[PDB]
Amino acid sequence: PADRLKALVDAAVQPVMKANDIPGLAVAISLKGEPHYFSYGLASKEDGRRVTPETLFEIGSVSKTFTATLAGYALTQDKMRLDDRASQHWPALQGSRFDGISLLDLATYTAGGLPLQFPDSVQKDQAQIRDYYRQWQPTYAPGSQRLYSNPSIGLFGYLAARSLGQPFERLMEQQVFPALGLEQTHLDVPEAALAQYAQGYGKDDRPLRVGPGPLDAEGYGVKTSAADLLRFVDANLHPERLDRPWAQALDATHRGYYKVGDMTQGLGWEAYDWPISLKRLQAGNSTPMALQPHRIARLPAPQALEGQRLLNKTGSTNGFGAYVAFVPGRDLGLVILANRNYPNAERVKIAYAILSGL
Ligand SMILES: *[B@@]1([O])OC2=C(C([O])=O)[C]=[C][C]=C2[C][C]1[N]C(=O)[C]1[C][C][C][C][C]1
Repeated sequence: PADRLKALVDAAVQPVMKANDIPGLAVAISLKGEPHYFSYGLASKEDGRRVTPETLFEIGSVSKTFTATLAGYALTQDKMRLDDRASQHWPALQGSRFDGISLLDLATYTAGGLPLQFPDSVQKDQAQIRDYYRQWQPTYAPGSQRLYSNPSIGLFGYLAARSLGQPFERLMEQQVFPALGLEQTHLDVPEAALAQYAQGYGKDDRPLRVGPGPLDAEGYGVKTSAADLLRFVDANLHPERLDRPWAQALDATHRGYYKVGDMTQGLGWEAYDWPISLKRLQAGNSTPMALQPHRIARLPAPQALEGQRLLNKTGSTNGFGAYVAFVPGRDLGLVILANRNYPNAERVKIAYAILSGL
């Protein structure tokens, strides 16, 4: 059995790796509560380090699901509410347009046209981050247009930490990751763990690791391994396995709020009906969904993302490419971590091939 699944994953991953020149890749699969890991290639082409289920990858915007779990905790402890105006949790923003923007709009990228990235002139400094939001003028009315945005959900995470009374980075290290049982998950990789930190590769195989930037922790900062990230996936498949406060914090992120095409937007997670064709799942994770605006169709009420559904999230840095997906009704979870930023369509292709069947 374990040899037949290894042959499936190997048939799913190996062609895509060679086709995209991916130096190293790690797959972690959860089925019926049983873990399975599959390692391919090299974490470092220079020093010949091989990929293992403990290899640390940059998961990029998959971090947004962790940020959402943090926000989920604040909501369950009644320190904030999704319809709260943004400037309520940051007095410096009072008098700016964020007096009429809800946290939900920020969490779900519908504030009114916040861009993908902070301007290059905005540095990792609170005052510059403050000034940026203070002078920002909307392109659209709130809650009408989705524009994938790090400033948007980054502010969402930053305000969640404020409502809790501590910085975002500290709350993650000392509460979230320990509460989720994650010891191989970091925002700032300890010096003792750097040996497990895979090298990233891009155009011309120039080495690429992520550097500092405004609200980087909230938007795309997590580094973890396939095994540790699968622990997180399992925690999403079985929130009851955690203490009550953190079970409710994960269930909070399993709530859909509006649709765009086949994709239902939750907190961090993006959901699809299952089964669904590969082309449609690829279309939902394609570049236009990240760089271009889209009108939304709001659901009459929060829709639980449970049952025959596929929750997922992509993640890309300059040198890494991750994809996470799980299916509640099937009790199946999947993690694909790679040290090259290769097309999301290819990430979904690997995941879809594996999911095909059982
Ligand atoms: B994030 O990784 O999500 C993302 C994706 C995706 O979902 O796969 C695709 C294109 C852009 C983004 C934005 C996020 N990534 C970053 O902001 C990244 C930019 C380069 C430097 C490190 C952070």
